[PDB]
Amino acid sequence: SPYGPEARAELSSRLTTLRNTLAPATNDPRYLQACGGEKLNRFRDIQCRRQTAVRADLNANYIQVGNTRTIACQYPLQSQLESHFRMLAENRTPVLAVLASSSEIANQRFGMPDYFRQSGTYGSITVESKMTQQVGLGDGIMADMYTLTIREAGQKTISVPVVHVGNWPDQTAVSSEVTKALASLVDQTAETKRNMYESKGSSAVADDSKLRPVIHCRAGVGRTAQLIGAMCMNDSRNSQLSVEDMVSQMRVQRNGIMVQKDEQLDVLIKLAEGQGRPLLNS
Ligand code: VO4
Repeated sequence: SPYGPEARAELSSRLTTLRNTLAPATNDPRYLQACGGEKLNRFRDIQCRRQTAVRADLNANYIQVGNTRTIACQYPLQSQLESHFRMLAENRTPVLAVLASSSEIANQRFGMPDYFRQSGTYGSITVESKMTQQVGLGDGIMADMYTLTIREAGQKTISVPVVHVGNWPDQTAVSSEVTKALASLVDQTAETKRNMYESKGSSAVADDSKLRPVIHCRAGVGRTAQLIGAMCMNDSRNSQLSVEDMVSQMRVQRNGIMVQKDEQLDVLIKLAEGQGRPLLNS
């Protein structure tokens, strides 16, 4: 079987060789380095590929797999918040999907600010949050939805819709069913906001560095990548993209940890198998 153990075995030696090869070296020129003392990375070993970096002071990357464009990033640190909101607005973010649980956010030791469920002022910017709906995606997983209104004097006000999956534990894989259900909710939400921009004649709709969904969990490599992988798979234009290319592209464009657990990989393999999609190149 193309999805047999032998094949999944081949898939692993490949991705594994790639993970070892991309592990950051001290002052690695392939990765963005923090400066002036301020901390850049949340996890010293989960770094940000310099070439595809969105901003110099955020750990966050522009990702494209096949034809799917997104921005995967780390849960911002308290200090990175003003820039993080700038990246949101100028990207004219169609949808912010946050995959970090409320209990991780609630744990004050983890240093994960509640930037999206509460109003605030971050430097020049002013944010306002408004909860809208709650969608059940299956297996007891819920997604709460907000709208963030970002304002900064002299800039045009931007609204961003957020889909927060509040109960997906770090280091785990939600099921293929919950997974595709979430990929859909994210696309639909993005497609509705993009259309609002389109019906308005914004230039951002023409620019391919803008209007990309932003997605992050805590580290931005596991839960964030399981979702990126599924969004790629429901884009019809991504036909014949193997699981090997998909994963290789996420790793070369952010870091080697992309698709952190082997079970998150497994869900990606199940969705593929169900599409008759290929695992291995050649
Ligand atoms: O915060 V996450 O990258 O799933 O492990």
